[PDB]
Amino acid sequence: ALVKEEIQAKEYLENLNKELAKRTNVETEAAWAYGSNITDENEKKKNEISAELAKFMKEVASDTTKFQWRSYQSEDLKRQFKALTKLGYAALPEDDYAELLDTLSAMESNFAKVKVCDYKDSTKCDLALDPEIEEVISKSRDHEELAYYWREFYDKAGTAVRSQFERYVELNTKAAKLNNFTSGAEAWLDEYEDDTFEQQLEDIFADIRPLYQQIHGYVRFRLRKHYGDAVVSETGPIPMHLLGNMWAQQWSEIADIVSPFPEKPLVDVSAEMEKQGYTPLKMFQMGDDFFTSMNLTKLPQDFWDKSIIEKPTDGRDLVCHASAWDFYLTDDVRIKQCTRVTQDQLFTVHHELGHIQYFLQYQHQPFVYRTGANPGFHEAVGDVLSLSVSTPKHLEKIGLLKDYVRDDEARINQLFLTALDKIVFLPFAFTMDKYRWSLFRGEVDKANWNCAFWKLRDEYSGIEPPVVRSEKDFDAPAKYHISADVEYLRYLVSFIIQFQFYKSACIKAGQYDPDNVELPLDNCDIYGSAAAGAAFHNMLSMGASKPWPDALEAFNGERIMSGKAIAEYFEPLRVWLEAENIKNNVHIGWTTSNKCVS
Ligand SMILES: *[C@@H]1O[C@H](CO)[C@@H](O[C@@H]2O[C@H](CO)[C@@H](O[C@@H]3O[C@H](CO[C@H]4O[C@H](CO)[C@@H](O)[C@H](O)[C@@H]4O)[C@@H](O)[C@H](O[C@H]4O[C@H](CO[C@@H]5O[C@H](CO)[C@@H](O)[C@H](O)[C@@H]5O)[C@@H](O)[C@H](O)[C@@H]4O)[C@@H]3O)[C@H](O)[C@H]2NC(C)=O)[C@H](O)[C@H]1NC(C)=O
Ligand SMILES: CCC[C@H](N[C@@H](C)C(=O)N1[C@H](C(=O)O)C[C@@H]2CCCC[C@@H]21)C(=O)O
Ligand SMILES: *[C@@H]1O[C@H](CO)[C@@H](O)[C@H](O)[C@H]1NC(C)=O
Ligand SMILES: *[C@@H]1O[C@H](CO)[C@@H](O)[C@H](O)[C@H]1NC(C)=O
Ligand SMILES: [Zn+2]
Repeated sequence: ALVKEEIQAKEYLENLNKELAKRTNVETEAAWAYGSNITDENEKKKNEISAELAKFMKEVASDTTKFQWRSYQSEDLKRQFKALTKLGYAALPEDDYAELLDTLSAMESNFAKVKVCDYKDSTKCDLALDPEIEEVISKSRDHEELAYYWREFYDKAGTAVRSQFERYVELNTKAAKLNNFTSGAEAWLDEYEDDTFEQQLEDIFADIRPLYQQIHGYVRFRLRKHYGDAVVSETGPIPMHLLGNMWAQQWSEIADIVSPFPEKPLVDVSAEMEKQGYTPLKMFQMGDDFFTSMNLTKLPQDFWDKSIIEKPTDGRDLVCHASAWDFYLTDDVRIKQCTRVTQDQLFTVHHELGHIQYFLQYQHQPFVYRTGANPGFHEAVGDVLSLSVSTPKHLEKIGLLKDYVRDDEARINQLFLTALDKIVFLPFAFTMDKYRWSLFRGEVDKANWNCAFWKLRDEYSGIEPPVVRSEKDFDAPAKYHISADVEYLRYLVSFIIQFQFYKSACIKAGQYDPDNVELPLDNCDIYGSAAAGAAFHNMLSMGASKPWPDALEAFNGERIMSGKAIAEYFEPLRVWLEAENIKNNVHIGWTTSNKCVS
């Protein structure tokens, strides 16, 4: 009978969760060792442990059918059982799973091992993306030099893994169907527990899209004045190599040439960080200080002992792309970041520490609940702090911003600088998964895979490659997350909901009042606010124990994902920019790109 069985089921889950945490610890350790030190030996070890865990998960999923779990009274027990039925890749036959793991490490290691030759020195060929190539992309205003590094990187990080990517799509699809999802798109979207999630994002994106078009138009106008009309046309997509980022996902590196008021201050604290002798250690300690100032959890000793916060100086290959790691015990959490002393890196440190805080907040939960309310929640945490860290208010407090006068023009500069990151990112992030969804769903023929990528980049972001590409190239895997099989929609969700969290935290902190000119949202600093921290504790401690609207409700009483807050933040910019584009007769929109030959 069911009453007795539900009691047995509760005991079953309690033991299984603890077992899963312990088994996952071992897989995570091997994954950490490989990421910190890429070798054929470590790859083999990582993949063999994963195969072992997958086999165990199959048995778990099989064992769930022995319990009448759908018949139970407890919503909590039913939720835990449902989590256990979701095998993902582990649903694949033994041999297929092994092949997928081999395909995945082939792609990630290719990306991590990319090296190009110096533009000026063809004998020096040890330039890696992080930091050598990214430094040129962020700093050079030599458009031909930029185009050279763009092509070299995309050819090596992208085109080189086409065959592996193709097999990955096939096996990803096979896995999704074994879990009875239509494709990997539906498998990813399942994490958001909402059958209208795509439509919701289309609706929010459509509301913010006109502001992006205005920013795009103004930036193109300003780039024409810098590079001339031979490099940048008035009516075409912007050549992406001029935007200060390898993937044109963030344009903040070219703020010095596109800022609304060039004679007024533009916040760039990298030089002052170097002048004050900042180190990666100091940056992480400052991050820790921010969290604890909000009455949140201090970084444990394991973090400091085990984390890698600087790029190793030996000859070894590693994944430098920053990440945060949960080892599923108590207080064993780590970051691996090839940290540099820059303003954007200070934000990246806080982003990564946001993941760590989430790990610590929910580590008391049963294993299946030791993850974000949804993937976007996990990405949002650290960005909420970075928003306040980025304010002139905060940067003055820590002595990184000196002799700053916050007049109307300086405010517009700062709002624009923020938008070059936050608004610009939105169409980018959407296209990363729109692309992969379309491949997963079988909506694009293999003969059209490359130009399908560039078509989306054109349609949504109005950017294009610096040189003509074709189906002989394969450019998508040149973005880390595409080579590394990391879902990207989490970041689109994050960039929307982080403003919901930020607005609410600022109101709680007494730092934002819409009717008070002295408390604007764009200058809110939540440092030292226990009240804002209390909201975070209430939400983060839940992990995935409840559907995400319940986690949002615990933060601020709301249950709906909304673009209201991000629009509210940027409203003063929207008003000024619409007027400025009209003042300057700025062309808005773009013709279809000629840069991908079918
Ligand atoms: C993805 O979707 C798949 C369907 O498209 C699904 O695959 C199905 O899973 C079913 C298991 O839930 C499975 O059903 C069993 O079928 C057995 C016979 O199947 C044969 O013939 C089929 C064609 O006629 C072939 O396709 C098969 O290959 C087989 O040759 C039955 O013998 C079996 O039965 C037993 O189990 C049920 C248990 O059900 C419950 O039992 C409790 C008792 O505790 C009851 O209280 C409760 O009410 C309920 O009845 C018993 O009722 C029964 O007495 C037997 O013990 C069972 O029906 C099905 O075969 C399979 N394939 C297909 C094509 O249907 C995947 O599972 C889905 N994947 C995921 C991850 O969800
Ligand atoms: C395995 C990928 C980890 C990922 N790594 C970071 C560096 C990352 O990829 N990104 C995303 C990116 O770099 O594409 C944007 C996101 C916005 C804040 C700064 C860095 C964040 C993460 O921590 O979410
Ligand atoms: C990297 O891994 C190799 C074996 O794969 C090991 O011998 C070596 O100690 C590791 N290097 C470092 C710097 O940890
Ligand atoms: C700090 O957090 C604890 C719970 O973690 C809470 O009880 C306490 O009230 C908080 N401190 C302040 C000053 O609010
Ligand atoms: Zn993240």
